[PDB]
Amino acid sequence: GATRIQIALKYDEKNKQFAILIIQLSNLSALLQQQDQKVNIRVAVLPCSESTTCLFRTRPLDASDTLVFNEVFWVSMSYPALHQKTLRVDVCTTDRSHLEECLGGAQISLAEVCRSGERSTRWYNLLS
Repeated sequence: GATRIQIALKYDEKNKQFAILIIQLSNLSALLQQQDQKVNIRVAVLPCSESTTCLFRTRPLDASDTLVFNEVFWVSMSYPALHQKTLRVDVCTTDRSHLEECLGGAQISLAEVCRSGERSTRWYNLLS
């Protein structure tokens, strides 16, 4: 009975880059009941020593119960660096006045992301 988000993670050891694929949102009606405005996913690889490279946001999309973003984000970083990180995701919306409000999110540990490159696809509940 919670809004869920599916995300795929992968680390490229040889090229030293981390890939974050924001796939889709499910049951968004649980948080955004007043469906009507734009929605986007705010993503952060914390701690982030520099906003330009470890803080992202997907493109805006009209609210819907099931929403597909299929947006990928990259971060050049070492494995030891990645291994200590936390991925923070939040679903936010903007009303006609340009006011933003984040309705819920989750903190995902990245300590299980494979240095060898295997891609992990999982669902996470976004709590309010």
